[PDB]
Amino acid sequence: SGFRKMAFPSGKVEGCMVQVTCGTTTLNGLWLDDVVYCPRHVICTSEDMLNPNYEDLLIRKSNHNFLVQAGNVQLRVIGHSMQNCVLKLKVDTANPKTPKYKFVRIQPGQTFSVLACYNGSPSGVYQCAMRPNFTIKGSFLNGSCGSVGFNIDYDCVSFCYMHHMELPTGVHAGTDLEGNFYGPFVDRQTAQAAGTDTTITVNVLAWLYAAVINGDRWFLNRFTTTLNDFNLVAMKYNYEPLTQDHVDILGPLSAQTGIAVLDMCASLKELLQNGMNGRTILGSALLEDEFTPFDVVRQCSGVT
Amino acid sequence: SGFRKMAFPSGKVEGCMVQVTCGTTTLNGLWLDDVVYCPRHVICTSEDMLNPNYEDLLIRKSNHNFLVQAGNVQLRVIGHSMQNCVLKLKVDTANPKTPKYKFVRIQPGQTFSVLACYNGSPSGVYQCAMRPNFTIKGSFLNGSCGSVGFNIDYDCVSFCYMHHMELPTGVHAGTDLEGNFYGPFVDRQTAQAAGTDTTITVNVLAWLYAAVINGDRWFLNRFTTTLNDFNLVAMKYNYEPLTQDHVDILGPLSAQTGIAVLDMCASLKELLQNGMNGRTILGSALLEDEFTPFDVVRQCSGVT
Ligand SMILES: O=C(Cc1cccc(Cl)c1)Nc1cccnc1
Ligand SMILES: O=C(Cc1cccc(Cl)c1)Nc1cccnc1
Repeated sequence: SGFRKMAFPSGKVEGCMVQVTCGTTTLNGLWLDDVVYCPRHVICTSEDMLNPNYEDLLIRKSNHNFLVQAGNVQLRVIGHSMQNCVLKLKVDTANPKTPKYKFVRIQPGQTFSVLACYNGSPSGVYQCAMRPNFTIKGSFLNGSCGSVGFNIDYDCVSFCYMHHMELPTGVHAGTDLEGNFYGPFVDRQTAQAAGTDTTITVNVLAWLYAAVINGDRWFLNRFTTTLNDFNLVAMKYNYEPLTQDHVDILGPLSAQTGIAVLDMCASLKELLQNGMNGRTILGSALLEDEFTPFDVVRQCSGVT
Repeated sequence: SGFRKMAFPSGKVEGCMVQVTCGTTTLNGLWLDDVVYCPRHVICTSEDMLNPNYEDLLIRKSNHNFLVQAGNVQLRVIGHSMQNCVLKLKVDTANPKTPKYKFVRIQPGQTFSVLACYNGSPSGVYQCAMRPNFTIKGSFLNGSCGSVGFNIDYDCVSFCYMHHMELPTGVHAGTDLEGNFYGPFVDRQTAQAAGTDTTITVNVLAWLYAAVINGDRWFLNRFTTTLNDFNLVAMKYNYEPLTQDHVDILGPLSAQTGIAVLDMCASLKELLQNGMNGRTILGSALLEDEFTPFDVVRQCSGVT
């Protein structure tokens, strides 16, 4: 009973957070095995951020310039390299708390948990989605740049995001753990605008199935639609087009509820056209799009 | 930048979760020092839940009937006692991962994080509030009954909730860690209804201050009000009456934004009377009441 925006338990990731300082810049790092990963802008002063030449700025840096502290104990840096927009600092000690892990590059629409940190210390955990414009709507302040996003499959942590930047509009940009930015963003103090933040249709449908499973059924209509008809309405409302791959992934939710995917599409089409009329679904007055179909199954089945 | 429903990092609590089984009933327990705390209904069969006499059912139970497993290793039970609606199982081993902790009984309107668990294993973490009717709107399934709610002050975990029950309406009830239910609920399979779930006014005001700090300012009006005038409108909209104690706690947010508390009350009064007109505040189409003034300060300042 009930449906919440739920994050993964963060303990396995808390055990990896470290503080990285270079000169007067401090941010967070992720310590896995004998490597600490952190945004490469740790080498920059605020002046350097205007137009940084990272390869050039890195020539002035040695292993001993990167101060890495895990808890209140200093780690010895024995190597450093730049991979895209991240630095990899080789330390002389493997993190004893390194969980089983993978580095994954997620697609827009995928959700993940963020462990927001400051000075290598966790402040909180929340659930995010990679937006269709490749920004995330997080909660980050100056100093949060070490922070990572991740998913867990039983005991394996798949790290998918490292936070680098806030856009002038207050939305967030970052990279995967190979240092490649999501979207077209660059790690420079230059104005960068985000594209259309469309609604993740397959996730809204998943959340309407979660609503039916939890008893919120008022929005179920007497209609059906087709993918093409639904998509004409999705386009008009800045929703992502729905494909047969999305219909396929919704199959288990359709099976569990007995509501055909296209019938749920027709109920969504009526909600878009009629609005909520002051009503709520799962305590929300808007259509929630940051639960994937897998998230709904996981939460509704009690996966640990 | 950004404002999210954020939970506390859960690692310190994950280190305390255990599985407790008695007969054919399995739920979660909280292992702190050499004591495991769990709902007393672990001793009941589904038939026993209709009208349980817990003292009588406990006479048929010995230490060896309580099976406690931490990870995949069994703990030896050397004592057991009932305190209100919880059992305290004394084990022969202190939990090596016991954090600094306190047991606190929270007031309605207070928020906390929940680490939802099944079979002593964490499934996820989310943020809750103790509702004014002493229910919580969680996300819990059968088997989640060990699960706890907590707050953290730097390194000390204050446990405030243990989950026991879902009401026929799908809202949740539980106890503090001394086993006293919040509200009038009893641990029995008998229909129990909840009272009015009013809106936590001081938390909505805190969230409107978070919205102004994060750039969402459209709702700021040219008016002010008084506590008595505001409360006439709060009563009409099923909002909790605002007191001078609530105004006092909002002082830091008023100081940080330069918006007098009563002016923010007048902006809230207009939102109640006019509605949102299809607009959003912090990505919500309703007024959010599960952030306390302390939560807003903590999140907006990056407390770790
Ligand atoms: O955005 C930055 C610093 C920065 C400036 C320019 C480029 C880069 Cl890569 C980083 N810090 C921050 C503040 C608030 C929330 N998230 C991040
Ligand atoms: O409510 C119960 C079992 C129960 C029945 C009657 C009394 C008591 Cl104390 C417990 N389990 C559950 C299921 C879904 C969500 N939260 C809890």
